[PDB]
Amino acid sequence: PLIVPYNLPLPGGVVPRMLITILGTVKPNANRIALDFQRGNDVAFHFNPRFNENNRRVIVCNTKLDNNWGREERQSVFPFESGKPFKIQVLVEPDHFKVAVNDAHLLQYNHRVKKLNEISKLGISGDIDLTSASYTMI
Ligand SMILES: Cc1ccc(S[C@@H]2O[C@H](CO)[C@H](O)[C@H](n3cc(-c4cccc(F)c4)nn3)[C@H]2O)cc1
Repeated sequence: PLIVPYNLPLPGGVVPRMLITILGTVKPNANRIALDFQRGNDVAFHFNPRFNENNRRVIVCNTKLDNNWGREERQSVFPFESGKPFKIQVLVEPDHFKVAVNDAHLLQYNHRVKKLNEISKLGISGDIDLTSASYTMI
């Protein structure tokens, strides 16, 4: 029952072996969800499930620099379901964010923004009921 859009500060930025866990439930008839790992106004890693992009469900990932979106990376494996509870785990590895949903590996996103210690907040937005958002070291 956290309020969305939600800002999760990441004190001191991200570092390899930091694991972010998001628990929530997708709203009925959802259209979109987004996670935004932010470096100030820049978005180092945008993770964006789209439930109806031309009648397809797709995960779009990208980076926003100086207000410009870059090259999209797309994944048609789509583990989210309207009305149902999910877990997203984002593990920071040296060279990528590694994302698992409901305990199944989903995708990796190579670091475009390389000042990891400056990626010091995570925004969570879109068509979910947000249960919890936290981090720990593994
Ligand atoms: C040249 C051009 C034209 C169109 C577009 S479309 C754009 O694509 C981005 C990824 O490349 C990103 O998804 C962006 N976006 C989504 C949300 C968003 C906000 C609240 C909830 C949510 F679930 C998602 N905020 N910004 C979207 O507007 C991009 C480039």
